[PDB]
Amino acid sequence: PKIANIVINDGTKDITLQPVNIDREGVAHFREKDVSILEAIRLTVQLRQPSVNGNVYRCKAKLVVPVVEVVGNVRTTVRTLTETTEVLFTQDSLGTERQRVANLTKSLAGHATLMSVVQDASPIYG
Amino acid sequence: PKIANIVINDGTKDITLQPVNIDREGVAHFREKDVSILEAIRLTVQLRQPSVNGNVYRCKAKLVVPVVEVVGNVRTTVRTLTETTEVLFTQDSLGTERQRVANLTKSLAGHATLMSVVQDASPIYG
Amino acid sequence: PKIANIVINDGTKDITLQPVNIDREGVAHFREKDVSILEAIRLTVQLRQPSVNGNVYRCKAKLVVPVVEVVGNVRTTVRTLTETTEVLFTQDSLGTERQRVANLTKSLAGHATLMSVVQDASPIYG
Amino acid sequence: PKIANIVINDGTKDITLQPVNIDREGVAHFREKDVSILEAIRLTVQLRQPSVNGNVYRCKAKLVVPVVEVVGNVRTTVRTLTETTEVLFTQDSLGTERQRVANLTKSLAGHATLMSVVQDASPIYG
Amino acid sequence: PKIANIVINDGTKDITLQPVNIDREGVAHFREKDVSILEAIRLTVQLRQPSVNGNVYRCKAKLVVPVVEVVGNVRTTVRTLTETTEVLFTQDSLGTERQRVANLTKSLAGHATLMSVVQDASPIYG
Amino acid sequence: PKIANIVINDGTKDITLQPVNIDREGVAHFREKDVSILEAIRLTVQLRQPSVNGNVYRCKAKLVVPVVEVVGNVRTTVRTLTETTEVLFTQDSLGTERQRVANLTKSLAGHATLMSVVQDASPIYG
Repeated sequence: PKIANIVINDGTKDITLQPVNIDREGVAHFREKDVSILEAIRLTVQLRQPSVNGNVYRCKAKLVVPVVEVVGNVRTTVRTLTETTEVLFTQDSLGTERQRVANLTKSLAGHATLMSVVQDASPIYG
Repeated sequence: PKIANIVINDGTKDITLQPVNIDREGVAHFREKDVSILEAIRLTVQLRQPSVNGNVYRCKAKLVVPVVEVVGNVRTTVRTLTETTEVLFTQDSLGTERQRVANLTKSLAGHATLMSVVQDASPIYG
Repeated sequence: PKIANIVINDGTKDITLQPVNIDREGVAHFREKDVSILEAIRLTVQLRQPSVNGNVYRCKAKLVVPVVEVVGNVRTTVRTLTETTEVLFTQDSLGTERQRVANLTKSLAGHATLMSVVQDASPIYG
Repeated sequence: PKIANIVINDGTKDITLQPVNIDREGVAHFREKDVSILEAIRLTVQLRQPSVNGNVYRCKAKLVVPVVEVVGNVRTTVRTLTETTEVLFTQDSLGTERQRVANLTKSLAGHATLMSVVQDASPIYG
Repeated sequence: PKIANIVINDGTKDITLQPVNIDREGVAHFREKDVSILEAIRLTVQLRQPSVNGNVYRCKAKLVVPVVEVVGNVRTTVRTLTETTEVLFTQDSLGTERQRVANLTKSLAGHATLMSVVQDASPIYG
Repeated sequence: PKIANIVINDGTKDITLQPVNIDREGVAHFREKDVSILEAIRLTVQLRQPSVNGNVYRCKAKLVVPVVEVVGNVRTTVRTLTETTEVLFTQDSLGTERQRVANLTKSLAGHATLMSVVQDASPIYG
């Protein structure tokens, strides 16, 4: 779609990601609004078209959340938390099919057990 | 959490994923209920604990949606659509921090522009 | 002009081409709405601006119509028809001149004898 | 018994250990609630059933208490204290016998002189 | 920010620069309203992100004012006057800092002696 | 114009740049008044006259703002922000044309959207 602001919620507030750059490879880069450059969340979104000898589409979205702290009166990033979503579908795929995959991805990432896997750092077990 | 059914929505109906298997590596496998084995959606969820010489946690969730069609009176899978979510955080991370990441992942995967990137097979552009 | 749906007509039905990509070369890719990616009619429109040394604009528009028929159980494109319009004008050109040329292009592509050349596949002779 | 929060007391405050993992070896890992992963008290509880040749059950429970103090701006575990209970019983053992042993273990761990051995770090002599 | 008309004054009148597009590199192009292509004032604005290696932002803004001679139907660019402004700031810079820089740039560009350098085509001396 | 103090404003306070050097290349170096040499804002302004073969004047003005913070007991420049204006005009250019360009440069550097590009560090998109 037309590149624009992306407003996502972090559980407590709404965060606005402003368009920043577009690669030669087609990756759309974003960055958090009203926040220091070093500590701003950033998001990259690309979609590899299939090869001439391939038929596979790759939609990759990487989100990065830094944590900056003041070390020796110098703001530095102690740790970053990353999340990568790759959706992959074939050139002969039907619109209904990839719409199903989109909605499954949504429900999956919103499902309480999956969220708890990351919140509590506990694999699923038995 | 305790392994259980995972109920996710595909935009039109609710789909129930029943527990199936648990690897030696700790991966929880699931499969769609009331549907043929070959055409059933399946979901794997694991959380790599950090190494003894590392401090990095990897929570990986792969969802697979097959499309089966009858080819020569033999049901075969023409194409599969895949989605992989990897959340990655450090051993010294705070609970509030990884909760923020969980909710950001949710809002991201529900955001209309991101969903449209896959529904319409159109990168973000400018 | 702004990027939006291009609705054209094939003499019987109106085909809606949705904006799908903006190339790194500046090419606006459109794809037929409500049709599988393989069998959709696609349209590319770019305006190559002149070099630092030159003063020549090239406006290129390629329409591609595929013919998809089912081979066994596999939908396959048997053949394709292609149309390419290319308009060249200089930087010292007047708007009124460019407009005159655009109208001539329209009148030409609507003219009975040229349409007959393509329909009947017989050139102008005798 | 069912897997659930284990609430124990340190003489002053009740620490709630939440169920976090069930190992591939059968180990139930618990982690202290509302505390950073690094500084949380953790408890592991497993019941190793006997081999095909043998008839000996081992019930192992390891409690680990870390001591985390801030070094500069970095929270670090200075030292740890560990407690390991291991109960062995045979397959021909009676429930009443096993229960007698469990009660003896409780009475023993509550006994003033053993608690004094660990608190005062002085063994039994003279 | 959001692409829109840019109105700037030339000391005698207000000149409206309408947006044209934004190319693959990220440069936003503007063209003077209601004037021929050949003789229209042009403005380009980009904010080049730092590489993965570097941490340097480059904000580039180029203004181009042509002087055209028209004799009959012969239209030729006799000369051009151009001005290009580059602002460089680091990834860890403060919004306060680059706001001071923006205001200093505005003050310099308005300063009587800096303007006299260009108006009178003489350097600073005496 | 004559060489003298250049007084510019940073939106809050007026910084006085005193004439400090005239380069062998013709560059007028200015330095911030009442500030240590290391932490002073400095400004260079030169008018490169055309070659014997050419007819192109270059007017270059570089402002450098350092950010000095105390590291231990040693004052050190953490980072710097730089702005470079470069105006090009030909020898056949009219004074009125050069003046028009200077005023456009002023209006441009004062314009809200460009100031916002540098302040908010977000380019023009959508």
